[PDB]
Amino acid sequence: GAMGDDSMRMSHLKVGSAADIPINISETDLSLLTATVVPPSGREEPCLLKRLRNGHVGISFVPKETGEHLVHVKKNGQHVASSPIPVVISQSEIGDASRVRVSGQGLHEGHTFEPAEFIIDTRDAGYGGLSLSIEGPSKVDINTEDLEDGTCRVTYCPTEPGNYIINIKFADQHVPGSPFSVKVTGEGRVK
Repeated sequence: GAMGDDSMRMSHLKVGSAADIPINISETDLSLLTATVVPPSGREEPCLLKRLRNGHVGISFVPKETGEHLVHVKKNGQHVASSPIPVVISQSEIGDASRVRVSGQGLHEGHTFEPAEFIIDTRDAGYGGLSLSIEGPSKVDINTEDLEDGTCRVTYCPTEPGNYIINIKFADQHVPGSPFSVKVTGEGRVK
């Protein structure tokens, strides 16, 4: 319209995304352990350590090129007997959004005064990064939670009722099924 308009309000969040690589299978403690990757570029970067759902220990990280990367795992600053560990990266592991999956009720239905939840699964997509934007009649508080199964839970609490749109983007590409429209019901506020 020629008179102008505000359109719709928005809120946003970003999360780092990686596959889980199990290493040095034993009763190792997580507090005195550290881990890094050396890429084929020759520029060392740190890894995220994890105790995975089956009880085994592993790493996760984002590669910056294709080809052989070396993981180096350390106890008290000294390298472990398994190191270095080679991992070979293909171009399909760098940021293929077509491989990303999602689930949960917050992609379809919601409420005002109770938060709506949904899960993102990048384990089957390799490595990259998830950027997320919720749009609608008002601003929303977005929160996140990493799960022991290797997936990410996302939550939000919308102030006004109506229809909200959720955008799911991985490595600068919008993922399958997105944009998600979400019907939010509510009242004028109650105890």
